[PDB]
Amino acid sequence: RFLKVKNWETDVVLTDTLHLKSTLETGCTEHICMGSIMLPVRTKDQLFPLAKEFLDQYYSSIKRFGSKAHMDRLEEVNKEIESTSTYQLKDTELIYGAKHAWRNASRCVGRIQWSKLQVFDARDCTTAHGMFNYICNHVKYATNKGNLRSAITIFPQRTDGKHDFRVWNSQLIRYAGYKQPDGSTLGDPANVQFTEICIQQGWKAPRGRFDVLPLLLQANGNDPELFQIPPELVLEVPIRHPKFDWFKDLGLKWYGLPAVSNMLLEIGGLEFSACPFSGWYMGTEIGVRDYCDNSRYNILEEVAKKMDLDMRKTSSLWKDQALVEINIAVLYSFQSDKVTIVDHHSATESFIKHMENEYRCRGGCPADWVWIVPPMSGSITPVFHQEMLNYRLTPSFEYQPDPWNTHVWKG
Amino acid sequence: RFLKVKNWETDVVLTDTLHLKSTLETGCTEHICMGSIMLPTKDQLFPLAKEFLDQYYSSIKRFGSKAHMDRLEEVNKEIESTSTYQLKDTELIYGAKHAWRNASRCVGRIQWSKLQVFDARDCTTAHGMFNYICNHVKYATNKGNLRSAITIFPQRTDGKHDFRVWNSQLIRYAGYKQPDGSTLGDPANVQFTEICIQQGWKAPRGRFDVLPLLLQANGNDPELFQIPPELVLEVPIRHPKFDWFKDLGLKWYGLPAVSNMLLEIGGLEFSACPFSGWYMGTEIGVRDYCDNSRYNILEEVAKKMDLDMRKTSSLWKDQALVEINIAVLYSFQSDKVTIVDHHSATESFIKHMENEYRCRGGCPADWVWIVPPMSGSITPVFHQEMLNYRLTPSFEYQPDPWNTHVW
Ligand code: HEM
Ligand code: HEM
Ligand SMILES: Nc1cccc(C[C@H]2CNC[C@H]2OCCNCCc2cccc(F)c2)n1
Ligand SMILES: Nc1cccc(C[C@H]2CNC[C@H]2OCCNCCc2cccc(F)c2)n1
Ligand SMILES: C[C@H](O)[C@H](O)[C@H]1CNc2nc(N)[nH]c(=O)c2N1
Ligand SMILES: C[C@H](O)[C@H](O)[C@H]1CNc2nc(N)[nH]c(=O)c2N1
Ligand SMILES: [Zn+2]
Repeated sequence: RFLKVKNWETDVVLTDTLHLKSTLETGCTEHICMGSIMLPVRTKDQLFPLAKEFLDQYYSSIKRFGSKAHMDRLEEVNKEIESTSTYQLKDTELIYGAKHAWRNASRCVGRIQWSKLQVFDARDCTTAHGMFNYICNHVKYATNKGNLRSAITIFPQRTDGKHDFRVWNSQLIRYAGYKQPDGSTLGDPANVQFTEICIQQGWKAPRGRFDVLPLLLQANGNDPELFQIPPELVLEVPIRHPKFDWFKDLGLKWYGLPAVSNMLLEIGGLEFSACPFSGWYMGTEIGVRDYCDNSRYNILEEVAKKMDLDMRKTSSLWKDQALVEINIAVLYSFQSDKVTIVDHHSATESFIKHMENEYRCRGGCPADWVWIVPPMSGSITPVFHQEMLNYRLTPSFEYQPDPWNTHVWKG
Repeated sequence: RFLKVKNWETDVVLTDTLHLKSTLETGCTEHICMGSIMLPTKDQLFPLAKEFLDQYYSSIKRFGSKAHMDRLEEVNKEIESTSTYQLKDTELIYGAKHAWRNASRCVGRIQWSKLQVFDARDCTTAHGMFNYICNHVKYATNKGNLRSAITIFPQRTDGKHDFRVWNSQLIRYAGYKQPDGSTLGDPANVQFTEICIQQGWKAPRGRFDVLPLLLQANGNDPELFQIPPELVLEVPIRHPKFDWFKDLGLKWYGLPAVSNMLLEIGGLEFSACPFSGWYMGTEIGVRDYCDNSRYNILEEVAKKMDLDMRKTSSLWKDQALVEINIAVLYSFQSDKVTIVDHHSATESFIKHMENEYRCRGGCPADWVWIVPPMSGSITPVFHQEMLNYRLTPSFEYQPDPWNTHVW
């Protein structure tokens, strides 16, 4: 079977066969599309097929399908599963696996980069202090004094689900949020609940607008422990504008390293619940979402005030005007400080080239349009005009519940 | 079976049950989402008729009344005898309002119950269609104080006697290829513009020539007509800050009037049902003006603003985009032609969703189309989960007539 996608701007038509290898469900049916819904302990029984499918994929990728090495590995994994109820990946399979989870991540516009990922194997880690050390090394490596390098650190896999490794932070580097008695918020309102947990755990909060949060780290199902990332490891960029000299006086900054730490990595049926990964920013993530969402820093008004835009009617488009200015500021600031960043034009244009190459070499590229299209200037990026097919391939990154919701506290 | 949608900005959770009434297919499966694909007998008719009549009689609080059971038997006799049936005027109006109400891709649905329905089922010729259409254009335009309207031509019978408007919209601009390799006017309309030429239209060959109507009655060959220019309200585009903007020579028309869709009510098919509302500014400023395959004006505008066009990261495209859209809204407002900005329209749609959830149990919505083509996340719809499903009565796409028509 063959499915076609059309770019309505170029008339380029692509043919997808890769979707045939998808088994996991989308949330949609013949009667309902759930394409805009954000969120739509394995037996031995279910494990061996998952391992077999993965190893078949791995051995095919290295051009050794059906080889003696391939067959011996299947047998070895089979034996290990029946005897121990799980199995261990070879370093080569882990690296392949992690890269492919990124390749398969339908919500990621940056996947042109997928084959360049530094994988840190942290499966020998046993304690929270051990995790802290691994994470510091990742942050220093990935940061590279502003010449950002993509990286992932992989902690031990789930065993019985009672001994999970988890990074409780949603990202390795994020700013604290504090709810004031008067109902206003200081700092990042997205991080209020998490900030509150850190405080309870014993963090001494500076109570400012951009306090880098401590790491809250859980090894082997134990209660999580707090650690402060050395400040010299946390690269930050003060935000200024190339023409507007008052922009610096907004007192804005952001961190250079975007590093997702709350997702679950699935490889061959194995579950890695702590697998922090990092790339580099696309400008709109900060300038559009972090700064201008109503439920985030919410700076549109203050910026438009300072620009002296007509604010009495939405139809002056003051908000759109201030939006572009803030996003120019973000890109200018990062580039001036030599911290890697990509603008949404460049990133989407690269994504289209990647997607086309993937169709040609792989038979497809699963992509979630709702997430791929940037949150400003949608239709002046080429992805807006690109039909996309969204389906789930493994290896994969998945959401998992917040750990404060599920953790059994030991004391 | 009961489905929740969350707004991530407000935490408001709504519960959808209306989807369970849905019947037609989405294009998606459990294995694949097709959310971003643009185009994903007497025996058949009686169930469709019944489903419709049932919802009509329920809507007037007469479900299962003697009047309800009388109508179902009368329609059933009519289908049994004629293989089709005729809608009462009340049914037709209800059907048309509900097709709009059900249009998952339309952000302007807060207005759905204020629709003027022009019954043109007595029409027989292209001159007659032309008359109905001029009357629709003049009524809807209302000297710039636009009113929503639909004109409904006779329903499909055996399918070789279709009424069709060949135009995609009642009012559009011509497109011309030259030796240049370039396109003058609207590249979207090149093929149609050429069909007009081959059928006899003498073209001014300019950038903004209002196209003629090409009208097909009763499956006959279509005929050309020029809409009286005094009936076509157009707006010159100027900027409230940039005096040079006027010299780009830009204008647009005031009346958005889709004329190529098919209205289905109670299984009956209305292949010619032009309808019109009023513009959201982005349709013109972002899409018509800035799509690479449309007027594609970003380069010329950026140049007049003297921006640094050497690198994408200066956001010269994005700056110019905003200015073009400011000009569109300013021009329509100044000339007193109804228009809505994307902020106002999307705020209205959120309120409409809330009304629909509370009063109807849901609102089918296609997020990919509802979120505006600029500044997505600063509009509330970006943060609103939506469920997309097909309800009837409906507006549907149909084949372009030129590919289908037997000459
Ligand atoms: C190299 C530069 C990269 C860029 C510019 C980039 C860009 C993005 C953006 C803009 C998003 C959507 C974020 C949001 O709106 O919340 C995203 C999502 C995502 N990316 Fe990337 N990415 C990069 C590298 C990576 C890497 C290294 C990985 C993992 C190895 C990754 C995996 C993912 C995943 C799993 C998502 C989904 C996150 C979610 O659903 O919350 N990306 N990417
Ligand atoms: C009153 C003001 C209205 C506004 C502001 C409005 C807004 C819009 C917009 C922005 C679109 C997307 C157009 C595109 O991107 O191609 C759309 C699509 C649509 N609207 Fe409306 N609308 C209005 C009135 C109407 C009326 C009166 C009807 C029918 C009675 C209608 C039915 C539809 C349908 C069926 C579509 C999908 C068209 C397609 O798929 O090409 N709308 N609407
Ligand atoms: N440029 C890069 C590189 C790597 C990773 C990234 C994503 C990061 C950065 N900027 C946002 C964050 O992405 C992680 C947060 N994404 C939303 C998670 C979420 C919330 C609610 C519901 C739901 F389904 C999902 N960007
Ligand atoms: N404001 C209003 C009021 C009523 C109606 C409208 C839509 C009109 C105006 N502005 C665009 C036009 O909409 C009709 C064209 N829509 C896209 C048609 C299309 C083409 C290719 C593939 C595909 F799937 C669909 N706006
Ligand atoms: C409701 C809707 O699906 C939700 O707001 C999505 C839309 N698209 C997105 N796209 C990206 N990249 N990131 C997001 O957080 C979202 N949010
Ligand atoms: C491929 C993609 O579905 C296509 O470009 C869509 C996206 N969203 C849209 N949204 C609206 N309102 N109108 C459109 O024409 C489109 N085009
Ligand atoms: Zn879907």
